[PDB]
Amino acid sequence: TEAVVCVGTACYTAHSGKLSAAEAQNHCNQNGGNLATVKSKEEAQHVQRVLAQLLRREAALTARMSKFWIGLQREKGKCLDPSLPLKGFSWVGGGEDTPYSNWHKELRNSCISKRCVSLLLDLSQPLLPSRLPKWSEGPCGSPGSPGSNIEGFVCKFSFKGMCRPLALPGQVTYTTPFQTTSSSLEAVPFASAANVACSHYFLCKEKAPDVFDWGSSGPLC
Amino acid sequence: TEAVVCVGTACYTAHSGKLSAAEAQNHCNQNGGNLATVKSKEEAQHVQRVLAQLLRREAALTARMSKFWIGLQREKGKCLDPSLPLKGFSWVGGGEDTPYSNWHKELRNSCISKRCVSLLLDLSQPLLPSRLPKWSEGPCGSPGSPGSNIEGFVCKFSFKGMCRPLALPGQVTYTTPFQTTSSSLEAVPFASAANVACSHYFLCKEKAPDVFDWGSSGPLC
Repeated sequence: TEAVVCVGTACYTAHSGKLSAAEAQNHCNQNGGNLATVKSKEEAQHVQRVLAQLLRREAALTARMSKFWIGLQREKGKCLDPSLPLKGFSWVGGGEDTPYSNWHKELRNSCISKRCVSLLLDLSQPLLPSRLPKWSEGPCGSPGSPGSNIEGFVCKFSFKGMCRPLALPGQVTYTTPFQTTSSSLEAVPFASAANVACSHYFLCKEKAPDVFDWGSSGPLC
Repeated sequence: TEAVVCVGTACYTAHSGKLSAAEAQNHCNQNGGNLATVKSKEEAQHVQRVLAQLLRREAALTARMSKFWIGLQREKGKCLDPSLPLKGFSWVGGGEDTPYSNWHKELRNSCISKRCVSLLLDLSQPLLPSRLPKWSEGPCGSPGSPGSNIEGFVCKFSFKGMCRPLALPGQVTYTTPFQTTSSSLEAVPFASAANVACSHYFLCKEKAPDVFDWGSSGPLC
């Protein structure tokens, strides 16, 4: 994908794909991550931003109602819990009590099946910071039956260290460790090669403990 | 440019360029428009969005402090007016009373020179919906002395009619009348050619009075 945003300790990527929720999770995991969480309105905005990039980058995404997996699920055996915002669902990597939600409609009051969540974009309407993607809950899909209106997925990757973007007159292009490559990253994950051209190549490395930088005396160019 | 957003009746484009404010205005005007206004927080968000696209599209934009003209100026002879948000400045195409502003620092209390305004991005920080571009006021530049830290400009184009995006399985790519071409436009200006590929070509035309559509029976593909 070319759709990537990195801010602070987190990177997010949006992919097109007709994968089941398990398969999409396996795609993010192979890369060092997980299906994205949406634990706050601010996180929902990051995810909206990467999806918006995907739509600009992939002209083939034209399906009116388009859903993208995120990492929120309710296990078979657990009933809806309408005492909290997540309704009894929990995030990949643990958590059932974050304060934000954006549920599309009434949720199925079932205790008997696994429920997964996707972000619904109606590609007939503008994609604005004011109206964040709605959450749609449903069956989790299976190999070669991904689910109705599934068009893709959003991954999240977290790191303990990141480099600030490489300063310079000329052009720079970072290539992250989750095998995305791109330009204009707001934070660059540790172990990320950069590719400059005033073409110098550098890695993001830990110098002193918890100090991460490019190791380049003389802002180049 | 590839940086374009169209929403409702308005399109915005962001350009890189070391133009004076007069030259930048002449560039937008040649194309049917003007330097962009920022009349509301919602408009500031559209402009931030097109600038963010420019930064993703143009790897050469690396100057730490980067300013982009908008269409707000105070004429020689007119003093600062600190009784309103725009401080005595007025928009291209008229207006001195809009409610929004985001001034960077204290403005020069001068009555004797023309003052122009640009949006300041500090390309060392993340570009987030929470912290919109600051407004920086200064001299308006001249041919081959554009002004310090001027890196580009933002244009706005307004239309009385727009088409909703062309519905479909396959890919679509609109080309606007201000000679930008692109995909994923949220509104498409009247007289805009679209270029499809399931490669069918259509124009955005007025059918009944104030009715605008692509004129294509049978959602193609």
